[PDB]
Amino acid sequence: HHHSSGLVPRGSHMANKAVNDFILAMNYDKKKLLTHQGESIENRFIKEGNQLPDEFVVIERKKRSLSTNTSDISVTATNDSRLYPGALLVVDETLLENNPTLLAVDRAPMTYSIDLPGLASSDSFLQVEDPSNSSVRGAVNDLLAKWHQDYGQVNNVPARMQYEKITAHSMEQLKVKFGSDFEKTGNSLDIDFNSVHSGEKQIQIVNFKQIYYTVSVDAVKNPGDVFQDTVTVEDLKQRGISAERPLVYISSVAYGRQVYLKLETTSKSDEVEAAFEALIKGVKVAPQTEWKQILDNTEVKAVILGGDPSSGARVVTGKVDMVEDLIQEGSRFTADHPGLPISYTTSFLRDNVVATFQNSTDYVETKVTAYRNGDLLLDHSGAYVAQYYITWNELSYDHQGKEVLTPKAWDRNGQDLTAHFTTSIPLKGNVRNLSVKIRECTGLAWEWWRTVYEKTDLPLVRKRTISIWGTTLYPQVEDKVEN
Ligand SMILES: OC[C@H]1O[C@H](O)[C@@H](O)[C@@H](O)[C@@H]1O
Ligand SMILES: OC[C@H]1O[C@H](O)[C@@H](O)[C@@H](O)[C@@H]1O
Repeated sequence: HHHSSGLVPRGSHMANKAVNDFILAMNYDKKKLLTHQGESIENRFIKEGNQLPDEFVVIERKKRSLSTNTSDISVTATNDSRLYPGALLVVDETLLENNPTLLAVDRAPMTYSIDLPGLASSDSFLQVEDPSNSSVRGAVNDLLAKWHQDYGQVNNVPARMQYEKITAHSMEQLKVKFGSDFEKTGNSLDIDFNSVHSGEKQIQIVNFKQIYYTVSVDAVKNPGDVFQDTVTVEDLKQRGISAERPLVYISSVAYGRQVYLKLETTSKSDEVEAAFEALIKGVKVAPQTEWKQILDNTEVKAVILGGDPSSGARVVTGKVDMVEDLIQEGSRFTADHPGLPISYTTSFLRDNVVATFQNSTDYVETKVTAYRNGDLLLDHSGAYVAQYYITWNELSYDHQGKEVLTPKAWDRNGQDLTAHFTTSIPLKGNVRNLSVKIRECTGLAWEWWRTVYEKTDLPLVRKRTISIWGTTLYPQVEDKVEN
């Protein structure tokens, strides 16, 4: 097969065979090529207390790490010309970053299969003579319009739903969860991370993928097979291809609609998970209780990557009312609109093993505990002098995370008071060891003062009215709580 000149003729099968041998000969570490380790910052943390309007919150810190390992690459962009089934990609830092470098060299014909419901055998294959985003998308769209006319109109299809959620802490941890390129849509979601670590909010992120169809490509027998005879080893080298920087092809793409949902509540109820969940499922088993209180304190921002004209709606549907709306909009697929790429997978060209990526990060999980403010009300309408001795500790946290309890005492402590006297003592959630003592002067020489109330560590509640009344010999007291 050798040519007299000793050259390898561009465009000959010998050219393509050298390419095939070039790739087959590459040795590399799949593990090390596709691995990212974030930052190992696993120090020790400080305990802290934060007073805010209607409550006191203690912020505890715990040590967690998030690790992911998947062959599935989620798509953010809406019109990426690099992301078509069969596309050749380079394995780079840029592939890990979901911003890949495409290898646009002369492509050989390729055959694809779509897995659309109600579609037979031979009608599920598409032949694409010169694979590119345009030509492959053009091929499926043709088929879709056909399918649309003898199924998707008639039959409710519907779509394949995949739900996935997490509690937002860092952008970095959101990246390991949803993809290296999540920052774009995370930044559109307005995720107030500040107020998460500062106790003021709890945020969760949920991803809804609705899959209309998937198109994919059979394993390739020879690495050579994807190139025209015009492509040569020199060309691959000119474009930086080597063992150190080998290549994958995308072996399937999932098309449909996908939404990202930010559920942001003010309620530190650290029992938000269920109230968010029931809102997702839309089960509505008596929304006028505890779950209702927190769902009424939920802001919602959503980024939608629909089956519609390719662009992302960034809408802030505001209230949780318009969440069922979203899970419903792309529910059925009729083939009136081909959805867009929602996720894709890649396989090494050398040998077809699917490339799985490995991401990790350490992040700070912040637990939040809320102690609500209350008021202590006092009512004195007895025919006697009384004195109160009201006492407590206000709790705070010093750098070093130790418990600081500084003692306090009501100002009018010890004063004689007579009827009718009423006051109202605001007690913030950081108060501990409440003591209330009330004595009354009976006028008896032998029992000058009688204590009519004496409690310690009086539980802080939203509302406590201690009323006293009656006479010097028959005082009456009521300890009324309201929560
Ligand atoms: O505590 C002072 C007390 O003095 C008398 O009892 C009345 O003038 C009351 O209304 C007042 O509350
Ligand atoms: O010595 C205690 C004395 O304090 C005040 O002067 C009055 O309230 C008296 O009635 C009370 O008994």
